[PDB]
Amino acid sequence: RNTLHEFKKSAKTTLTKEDPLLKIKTKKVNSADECANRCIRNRGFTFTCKAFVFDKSRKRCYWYPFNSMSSGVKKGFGHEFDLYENKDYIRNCIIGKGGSYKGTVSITKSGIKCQPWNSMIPHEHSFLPSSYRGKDLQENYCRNPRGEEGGPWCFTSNPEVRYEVCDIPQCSEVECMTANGESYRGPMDHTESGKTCQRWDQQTPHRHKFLPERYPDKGFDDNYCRNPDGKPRPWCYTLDPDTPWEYCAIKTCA
Repeated sequence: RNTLHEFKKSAKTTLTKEDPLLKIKTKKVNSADECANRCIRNRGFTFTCKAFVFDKSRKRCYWYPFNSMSSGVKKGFGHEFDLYENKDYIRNCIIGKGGSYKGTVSITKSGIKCQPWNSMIPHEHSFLPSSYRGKDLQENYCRNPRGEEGGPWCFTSNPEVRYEVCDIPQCSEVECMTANGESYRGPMDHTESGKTCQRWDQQTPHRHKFLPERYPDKGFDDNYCRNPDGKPRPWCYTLDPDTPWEYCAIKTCA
């Protein structure tokens, strides 16, 4: 299995609020991917895991309920640590239907302040968080708890408009490309047929010559679509063992 690709790596970094010790669940493991799975599946947690640090030497990983952007939390440094923040919480963009969007946009297309989900004012409604556990209906952030076609949306703070889609750019269009896209550096991580890009720093399921350390110019972070070798457009090794690689379909700057 695999979930490490769901995460945004920031090397030699770690996290800390400062609070009176505070519960920070920890456990020895073999790999970072092992931390990943536990994190996204939340098994044995009294809370939701947004990020986690892995200690490459001690081979321990620590699970956090917040991330580098959370309310008052300092970062740091550590030669032997790596921080892995879930992409669902930090991206400023959507893959397709936006079922997994957990960023912090709280404004509709037409620009209305969203109504908080813990509220029935102005609009009465069934989407209490209690019923949509793990869909993160917090504050008044746009969400898409049922994975429907409109993408993320929210109840509106205008009595007249009950709900409305939030205009969140698609990861394929936020940073746009140009020429053969050798300069593309945007955050798209899925291929044209919808397959999921394998992380450049990994050699599995596909072995490949592109070690990020040997290629400081190409932007081989995480699993983002890139074009190091001058194809007609950016591309990625996939997570399907049956397809070594595949083009990504990034929107051009028009």
